[PDB]
Parts: sequence; C-alpha cells; structure tokens
Amino acid sequence: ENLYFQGMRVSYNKLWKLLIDRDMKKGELREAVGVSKSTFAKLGKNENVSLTVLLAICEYLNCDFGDIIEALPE
Amino acid sequence: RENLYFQGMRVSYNKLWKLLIDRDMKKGELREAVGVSKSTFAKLGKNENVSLTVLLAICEYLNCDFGDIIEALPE
Repeated sequence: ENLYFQGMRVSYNKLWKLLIDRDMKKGELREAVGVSKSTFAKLGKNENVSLTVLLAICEYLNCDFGDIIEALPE
Repeated sequence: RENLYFQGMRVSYNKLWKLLIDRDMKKGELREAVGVSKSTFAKLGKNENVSLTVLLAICEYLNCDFGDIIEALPE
C-alpha cells in the first residue's frame, strides 16, 4: 500500500517456545496442521504468511495470535 | 497450494476497536495516520483477512502488539 509505518517485523519465536514447552517437534506441527514445506520455511525465516495459516495453527494448538506471533522492531 | 487440516476459526479485529475506544481515537483517524487504503481498511470492519504488513503498521503506530488488535475465534 502506502503505509507510513514500516519499522517493525513479524517474529514467530513464541510459536517455537510454545512447541518446546509442550514437547512438540516442528515436523509434528507441520504435518498435523497440513502446512506446505514452503510456508513452513517462511515461519522459520520470520517471513509473512497468511492469517489463514496462523488461524489453523491457533486452532490445532488451542491458542491465540499473541501466543505465536509478536511485532518487533526491524 | 495450501491444504490446511484446520479451517474452523476466523480473525476478529474487535480488540482494535476497543483499543481505539479506550484511547478516544476515531476509526478514520487511525486509517489516515497509518496510511491504510480505503479498501483494506474496509476489510478490517468486515473481519476479513489483511496482510501482516498492514497489521504491523497499525501495531507500530499504536505502540501495541498483535494480541492487542486481533483474536482467533470460532467461525
């Protein structure tokens, strides 16, 4: 668009802590939710994915957005 | 290209409106300040998905985090 704020970035580091705190492997999450290898790699690189992917992860994990994503400074 | 096994939840932006209410901000002020397009802003009012880039811009302007503006709720 023409957004006047471009100084922050997504981080999925809370998702990985959640998995480690519940003794879940990342491959287990990918296969359970049905996320593509390509989209899953975006998570590992903190690249944007669709809210539909994030909703599916929230659904499987019984959690909410703030449990898996954080806005941090670039 | 995405065949997700879970499709039962939807985004809600109702926390965003609460935040504006708590800060005495109008929805129109938010849109102009952040520079969100009219069509994209309309998607917020309908709880339709928008890019994380738009939501990061809103977080930045409001000095808040994703959980302050979106919630995952049953369809």
